[PDB]
Amino acid sequence: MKLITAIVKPFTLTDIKDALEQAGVQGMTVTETQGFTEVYRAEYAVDFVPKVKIEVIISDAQAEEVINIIVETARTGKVGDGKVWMTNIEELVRVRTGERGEAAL
Amino acid sequence: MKLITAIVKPFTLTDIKDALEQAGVQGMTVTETQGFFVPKVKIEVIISDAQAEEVINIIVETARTGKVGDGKVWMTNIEELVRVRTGERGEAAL
Amino acid sequence: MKLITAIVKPFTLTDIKDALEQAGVQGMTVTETQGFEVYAVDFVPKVKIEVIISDAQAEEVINIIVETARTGKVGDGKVWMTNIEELVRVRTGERGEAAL
Amino acid sequence: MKLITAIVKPFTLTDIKDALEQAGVQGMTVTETQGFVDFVPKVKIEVIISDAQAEEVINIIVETARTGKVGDGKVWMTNIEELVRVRTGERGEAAL
Amino acid sequence: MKLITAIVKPFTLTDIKDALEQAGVQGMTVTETQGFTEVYRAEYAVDFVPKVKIEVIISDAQAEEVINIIVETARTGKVGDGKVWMTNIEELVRVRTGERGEAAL
Amino acid sequence: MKLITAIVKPFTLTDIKDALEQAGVQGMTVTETQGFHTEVYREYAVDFVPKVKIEVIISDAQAEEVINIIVETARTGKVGDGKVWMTNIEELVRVRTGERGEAAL
Ligand SMILES: Nc1ncnc2c1ncn2[C@@H]1O[C@H](COP(=O)(O)OP(=O)(O)O)[C@@H](O)[C@H]1O
Ligand SMILES: Nc1ncnc2c1ncn2[C@@H]1O[C@H](COP(=O)(O)O)[C@@H](O)[C@H]1O
Ligand SMILES: *P(=O)(O)OC[C@H]1O[C@@H](n2cnc3c(N)ncnc32)[C@@H](O)[C@@H]1O
Ligand SMILES: *P(=O)(O)OC[C@H]1O[C@@H](n2cnc3c(N)ncnc32)[C@@H](O)[C@@H]1O
Ligand SMILES: *P(=O)(O)OC[C@H]1O[C@@H](n2cnc3c(N)ncnc32)[C@@H](O)[C@@H]1O
Repeated sequence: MKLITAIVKPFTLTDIKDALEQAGVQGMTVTETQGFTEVYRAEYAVDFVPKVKIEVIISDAQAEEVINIIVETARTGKVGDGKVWMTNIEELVRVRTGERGEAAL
Repeated sequence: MKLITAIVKPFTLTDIKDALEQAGVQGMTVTETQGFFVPKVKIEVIISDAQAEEVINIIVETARTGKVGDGKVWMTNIEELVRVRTGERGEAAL
Repeated sequence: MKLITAIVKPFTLTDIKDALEQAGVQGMTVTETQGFEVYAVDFVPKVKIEVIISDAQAEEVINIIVETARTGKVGDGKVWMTNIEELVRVRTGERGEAAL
Repeated sequence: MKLITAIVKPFTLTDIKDALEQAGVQGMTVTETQGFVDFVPKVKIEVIISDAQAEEVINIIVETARTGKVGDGKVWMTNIEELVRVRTGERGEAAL
Repeated sequence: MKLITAIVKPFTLTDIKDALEQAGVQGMTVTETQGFTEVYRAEYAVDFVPKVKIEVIISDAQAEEVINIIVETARTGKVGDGKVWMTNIEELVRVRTGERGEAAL
Repeated sequence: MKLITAIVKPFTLTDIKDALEQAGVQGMTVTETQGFHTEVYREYAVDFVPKVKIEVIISDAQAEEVINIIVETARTGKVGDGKVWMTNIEELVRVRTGERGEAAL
């Protein structure tokens, strides 16, 4: 099992969700986040850029496809398009049923 | 060391916190999120290898309503852990 | 490739950003989060900072964040490392070190 | 027209919404807020209502948000001098 | 002096900001908010509709024009388009200078 | 009764709260909000500036004092220091007791 995490521009969220759903990939968690001076006495960084974090739990066999869908859909060519990364999931449980591993995907 | 992450219904949060505290599990970070809007909370716990499966079972059994939307719980390996205040590492940082 | 995640007090944020930037490390993500009546009342505002980093720089980045986020008082938080199995730059599709 | 604003404990939100719905009042907006390095989460509820119904709406929110302990919050009324429904361009009472 | 408040769909936000700018109106505030069941131990509304609250401080002379710009720019013709309202401002202060009234706009 | 609303830089919040407390003014609600290049994606503003909205319900007799405390504390002299404004409160109720008006302050 893999976790795919993507930090992307907020206005791409709808397009990413639709592209995954047409690939049969449903299930996604979205969190608002920020990437990147003024003195007030300390120093404060003043300008933030809004992003969304998209998290998809996925089978090993579909991990690469999900990455490519998000990359291709989130891309605008301009700078700040963001990053996608993969981490390993060692255990997975569906709360409702208690199914584990593949059965929980 | 393991990271336990759960996406659960917001109204289960206090019950999960209480269930974990009686198991001696202290630290917990809580982030508002949403999924497929439906508001959820992400709960994250850093736990020893020996207690990690117990923590998963506590969260699963306490977050369960039997209805759709109950969420998922997963485990990620932690390769290094440092407690900021002391600089202790590994098991000593837990 | 490594992900460094830290839960720290909100007022350390600029000091951490500057200290990372000083070490040539850019690109951090910041998320508001929190730690800890019948019908929990109090919450403690925290920030989660995440930094994608090469294996060669991972320990240095951990050390910068730990030293920069420390107050000596309870609640200072924790810093941890997870392994990244694939990194992609959205703009180019580049992987690995070319995506840093 | 009146704006009714209330700062209330988050777990009373659905009960207030249902009590207002039974009174025929629809269209509330809900914003996370916090009040008084340690905050207590509250929700701000805002309702736009006719002059004739405004005091009833205050009573519903007060009675449904009350727990009898500290933190129950406050409810207040602001005068609305003009109101427009975006979809139709209706104004005043027709926008309610 | 007036406060104009509007609850509108989030994708109209840039169009509204642009139309206000074209009219020489700047200084809007934007707040994420929600419009509108599961029982647990009791009742809980299950889902929400994302909205944005927009607030603009405006002279009396320009208040109707600003209302009309926001209404025409936020409109889609679909349900959920929101509402725009005006409240009276009894004192306005610019923090930097302490200037009141028209000097604070 | 009056409502004092202030849009100020987030790093001034603690100093404003302490200044209001040492003046005997208790009770405040704080909301995260944003003020305002342009990116096209098919038009989207991207650079947001974080602010906090502070709201204080106050008696008529202390309204001016509260405005001046917030203004003087939130001021840094730089641009973006924000604005403070006053609106009239026609009715006020303390939820816990049902006290009204002055008794609810
Ligand atoms: N594959 C996934 N990846 C990331 N998050 C997920 C995934 N599946 C579910 N979630 C999270 O868990 C919550 C509950 O999911 P689930 O119960 O499967 O949703 P539904 O009620 O639509 O069946 C979702 O709101 C989502 O945030
Ligand atoms: N004077 C005030 N101005 C603004 N908000 C207030 C005021 N008094 C109370 N509140 C809000 O109501 C919440 C509950 O306060 P209380 O009911 O007085 O314990 C606070 O945390 C604030 O969010
Ligand atoms: P477009 O289809 O007009 O917008 C779709 C979604 O994009 C988000 N979003 C709106 N406005 C911004 C801005 N200024 N910056 C980042 N993301 C934005 C959602 O709010 C909107 O529904
Ligand atoms: P119960 O004691 O009422 O739950 C308390 C907590 O539940 C969360 N929550 C409240 N209301 C909702 C709704 N409508 N939807 C999802 N989660 C909810 C917290 O807000 C509250 O503190
Ligand atoms: P200072 O006393 O270091 O911080 C006080 C509070 O100000 C907020 N804040 C922290 N960091 C920022 C930045 N970069 N920009 C705006 N506001 C900031 C709180 O987070 C902090 O506790």
